Amino acid sequence: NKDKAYWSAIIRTLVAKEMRVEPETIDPDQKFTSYGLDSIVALSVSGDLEDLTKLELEPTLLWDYPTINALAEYLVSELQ
Repeated sequence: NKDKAYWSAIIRTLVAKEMRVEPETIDPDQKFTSYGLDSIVALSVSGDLEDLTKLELEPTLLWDYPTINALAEYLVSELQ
């Protein structure tokens, strides 16, 4: 069941917890930086995703794939 929607829900949860807001308030297609996400948060989120996926994931992936859904798409690709 680990499709794009699965990873999108996980990433949204991680981002919302770091930003201290409810996940429903975050648009998964909006650029991370347009709602204030910074480098400390990018490191937190990518590191947590490493813990969950066993992948090596640089914090700059949140620049390269700059929305929740874009990052989810990347994870699916890496794990397929």
